[PDB]
Amino acid sequence: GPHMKRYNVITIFPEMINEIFKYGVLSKGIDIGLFRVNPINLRDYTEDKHKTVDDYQYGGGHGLVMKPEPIYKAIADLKSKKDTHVVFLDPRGEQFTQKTAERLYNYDDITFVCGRYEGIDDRVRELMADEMISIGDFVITGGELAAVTIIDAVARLIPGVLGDENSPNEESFTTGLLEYPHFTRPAEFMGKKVPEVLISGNHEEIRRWRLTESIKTTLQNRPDMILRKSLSREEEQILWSLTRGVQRKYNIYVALMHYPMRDKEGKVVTTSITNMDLHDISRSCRTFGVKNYFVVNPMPAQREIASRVVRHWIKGYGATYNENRKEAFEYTIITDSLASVIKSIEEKESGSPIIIATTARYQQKAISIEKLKEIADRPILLLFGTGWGFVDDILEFADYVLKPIHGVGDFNHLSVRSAVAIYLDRINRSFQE
Amino acid sequence: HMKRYNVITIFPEMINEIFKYGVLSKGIDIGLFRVNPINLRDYTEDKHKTVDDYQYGGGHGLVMKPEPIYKAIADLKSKKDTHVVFLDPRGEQFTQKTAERLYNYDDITFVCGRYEGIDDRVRELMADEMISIGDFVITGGELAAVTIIDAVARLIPGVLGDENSPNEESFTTGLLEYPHFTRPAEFMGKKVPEVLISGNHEEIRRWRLTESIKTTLQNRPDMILRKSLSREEEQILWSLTRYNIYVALMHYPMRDKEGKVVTTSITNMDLHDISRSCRTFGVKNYFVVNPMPAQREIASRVVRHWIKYTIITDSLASVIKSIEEKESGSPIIIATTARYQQKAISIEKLKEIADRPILLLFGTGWGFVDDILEFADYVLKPIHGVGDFNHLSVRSAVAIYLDRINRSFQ
Ligand SMILES: C[S@@+](CC[C@H](N)C(=O)[O-])C[C@H]1O[C@@H](n2cnc3c(N)ncnc32)[C@H](O)[C@@H]1O
Ligand SMILES: C[S@@+](CC[C@H](N)C(=O)[O-])C[C@H]1O[C@@H](n2cnc3c(N)ncnc32)[C@H](O)[C@@H]1O
Ligand SMILES: C[S@@+](CC[C@H](N)C(=O)[O-])C[C@H]1O[C@@H](n2cnc3c(N)ncnc32)[C@H](O)[C@@H]1O
Ligand SMILES: C[S@@+](CC[C@H](N)C(=O)[O-])C[C@H]1O[C@@H](n2cnc3c(N)ncnc32)[C@H](O)[C@@H]1O
Ligand SMILES: [Cl-]
Ligand SMILES: [Cl-]
Ligand SMILES: [Cl-]
Ligand SMILES: [Cl-]
Ligand SMILES: [Mg+2]
Ligand SMILES: [Mg+2]
Repeated sequence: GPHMKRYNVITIFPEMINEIFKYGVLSKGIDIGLFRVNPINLRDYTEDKHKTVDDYQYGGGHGLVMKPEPIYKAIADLKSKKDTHVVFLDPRGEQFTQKTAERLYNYDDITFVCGRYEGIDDRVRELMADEMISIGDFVITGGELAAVTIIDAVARLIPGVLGDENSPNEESFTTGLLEYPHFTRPAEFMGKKVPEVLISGNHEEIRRWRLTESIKTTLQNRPDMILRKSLSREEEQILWSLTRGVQRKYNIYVALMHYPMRDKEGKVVTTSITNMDLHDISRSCRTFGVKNYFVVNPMPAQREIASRVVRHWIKGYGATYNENRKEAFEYTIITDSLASVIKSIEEKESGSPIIIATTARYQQKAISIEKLKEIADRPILLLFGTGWGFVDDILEFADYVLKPIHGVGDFNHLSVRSAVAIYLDRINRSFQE
Repeated sequence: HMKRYNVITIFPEMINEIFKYGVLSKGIDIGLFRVNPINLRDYTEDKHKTVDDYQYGGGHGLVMKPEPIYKAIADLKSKKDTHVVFLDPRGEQFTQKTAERLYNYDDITFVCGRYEGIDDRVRELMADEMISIGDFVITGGELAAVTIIDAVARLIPGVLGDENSPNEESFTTGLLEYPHFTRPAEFMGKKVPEVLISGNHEEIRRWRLTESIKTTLQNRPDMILRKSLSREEEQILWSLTRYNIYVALMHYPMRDKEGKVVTTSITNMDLHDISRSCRTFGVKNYFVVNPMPAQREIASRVVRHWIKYTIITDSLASVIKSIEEKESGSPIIIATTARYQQKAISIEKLKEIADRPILLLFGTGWGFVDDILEFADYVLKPIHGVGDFNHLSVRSAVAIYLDRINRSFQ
């Protein structure tokens, strides 16, 4: 809103707060009137010779807890002068992050309540707190350092508090990423040279180098942040180049077969390749780290059609038209037979896959996906069918058959594309667990 | 052996002033530990005591120079073994586990940056590790250093007394702590829990453990999942923790590749494929939502032809009124997207808050514009697999989320 930002800090150590804000860029912001820090001496709101703000807690022992009355009066006094937003600093509160700093920025007046000893009588917290905030997943002796750290993080977002020396718009966490490294003179320090692109490169080379190192530092140190970052197309392509070739504990392959399938009467048939099975299943397989998606069809003309599609997205204009479809088709292989799939996997893994077929129908001795990680020290090949599904010969050749996907009731006639997506999600969630 | 914490900073007196207050200052006075601020400007050559300079690669951002920090750390190491921590957002997120690990050192040196940060060559040459105080940015490392020192020094035996014991605390236990109260017994009509006034020790212990588990479950459920619970703790949790679905496929307002708002055309297979997934998983109705009359006519012709439950309609508002008529109550509106949104929720969180019919919204094109995501009551966490690629078709996302919802009730 329209008022200068003001941060009131209720504390038994008000001069600790004053002293902290004499230093650094924030003290300059205070000096020229961009915000204000207002320490409130909690002992002022007492009426005994000891200026008592704490007492022995209920429940036994001699642990000390801050009393409700002084804190209540201190907050009531502020509210009597101005509207304020009341934050109790407490390990039980929201873990403070950059998103918290950006949210708290919108208030014009915030009051931070600092406890000491065991904590604060929870009645005045329930009565007066607008929220609780924790500075982190650890414990400190008092809220004072939590308060000034939050004030620092919030006040440095006030326009004009910072300037050229360090901008708040491109920074770790603010961007959803960890920042790239920084360097200054000299060009070489104890044999360690500043990256040459930063010395003699053009603007675009520098930007690309910085973006790459940021994504790399984030992937390596805080992969959890990658999952929460909405990556641009450029950032995604950098990420893929960094994860390419990383081996996981599990090597899963998917094959979509078109022979031998059943017709409506159970006779053996060869099916045509459905264009969307190429698109949809290649993207599911890539999402779940499948090592290769095999498209198996014994008819030369079907393979030629499918290979042309893949080439359009890998080497033709599709590669520019939709980069993530290219990325997914990079792992798709058009081939003629299950024997070819097995020999290809044997070449890639130096071991024969365990072959697992799929069906909507009941099969004796069918397994659940939990069995898969039991045996995932070897390559796993999941077989999916087309038409009316696999003939019985394939279900018997396979090493295992997965239990069918069911929901509620009898109807479970999913597209093969939906069945692939479900089984891969189940496998991924099982292995994480 | 007394613990020593050296802080390399351009503001040495800030460090000295901070440690005059509170229980930590008494611990310093009797020799339980010691904080030694190091003036980084003492390790400069010029008249201006220069510790920073403009960075390579453009602009006017200031970066801490490598040489002063190098000389400051080398000077310390020439006199005693020390463990060197660079304070940096890119480091290990500081937690109670971190504090307990750092406690084992007898001498730690904290390096505080200012402005854009520290020349990374001296970090590579001299850091033993990097530590971040949290997932946020502050103007300098000084407050991060003193906050870490506070957290570590208070685990030194004798620093704390009976005022507050460090053995049973939030995070140290893997849980959040129970509430605390002191005199008076009643404050503005609020009575202290009577068990704490007139209960026996076992009753007080049970109440505290239950409120702690209750608080942890409600505020930090992630902490519950990480904790190896006692048999008693797991029984308490159990006692604390002891649905019609609709699906709409929307074609406005969606992003195109450039992020502009568009209406998409119907994709024929979205009609058959998503129908079969909804029918498999007991969805009450599948709504196909498109504001263009010609697209609605196409969808109706595809459905009549495809067969030789699914409702073609014009707007989200029409879907909502339709469900309100069927269920005699408004649904909770849940949007889906591959992009993580703040406060997005899991399928497991959805099951716990679903006391009304649920409408799941699925997009087309390049997905929902942000305005839809903000209007929805909740947005689901994105589907992820290996974590570097999650561009699924809408048909596959429907299948996955419905299977997850089905399995959460099994
Ligand atoms: C030793 S703490 C008491 C913590 C409490 N016994 C617990 O375990 O949850 C004393 C005061 O320091 C502050 N404090 C300690 N850790 C904090 C954190 N992580 N976030 C915010 N404030 C904290 C609080 O204001 C608290 O009242
Ligand atoms: C259109 S379905 C044919 C359904 C046939 N009744 C069958 O054997 O599953 C084509 C392929 O999708 C997969 N599929 C479809 N529904 C499935 C389900 N409910 N459980 C497991 N796989 C399924 C199977 O791979 C099947 O070969
Ligand atoms: C404004 S920060 C520079 C941050 C850097 N530009 C970035 O975005 O990652 C200046 C100094 O404050 C300290 N600092 C800022 N945030 C920190 C954090 N989360 N953890 C530890 N130190 C931090 C660091 O010592 C840093 O060198
Ligand atoms: C083809 S996607 C649109 C583009 C998509 N937002 C992307 O970046 O990949 C069509 C719809 O499928 C759903 N969807 C696709 N991938 C998803 C994912 N990974 N997580 C959640 N929903 C997803 C969303 O409802 C989305 O609106
Ligand atoms: Cl004071
Ligand atoms: Cl074959
Ligand atoms: Cl100073
Ligand atoms: Cl989920
Ligand atoms: Mg920056
Ligand atoms: Mg405690």
